[PDB]
Amino acid sequence: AFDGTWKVDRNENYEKFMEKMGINVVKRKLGAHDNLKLTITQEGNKFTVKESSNFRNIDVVFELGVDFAYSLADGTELTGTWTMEGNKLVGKFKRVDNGKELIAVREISGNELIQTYTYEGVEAKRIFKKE
Repeated sequence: AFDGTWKVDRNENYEKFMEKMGINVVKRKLGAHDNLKLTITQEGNKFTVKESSNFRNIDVVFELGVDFAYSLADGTELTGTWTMEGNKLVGKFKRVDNGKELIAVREISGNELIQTYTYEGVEAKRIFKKE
């Protein structure tokens, strides 16, 4: 049950991961303070994620297993899929610039939604709290 609003609580190795991605210092710095919140709606295999931050306010729509295009809030463009792996949502992306692969994972640990990002042997964790 991914359903509902998840507000960021704590971050793990996040600026290091942003540094890895080639992201600008002030943009990393503000990205560390982003006040991110996800309001997730499942409508079958069609997922809508209202993504809300200090940078932006976006509705992300995606259907499980079908490639979509996503832009980071920094403008990094990515293309890829989210599949469900039992209890997880596993995103497999690739930048449109370099074509380097980005791996995302979404788990609900009780009342925690844990988001893990992996790029170039660098892993970052962002922990959200159920509102």
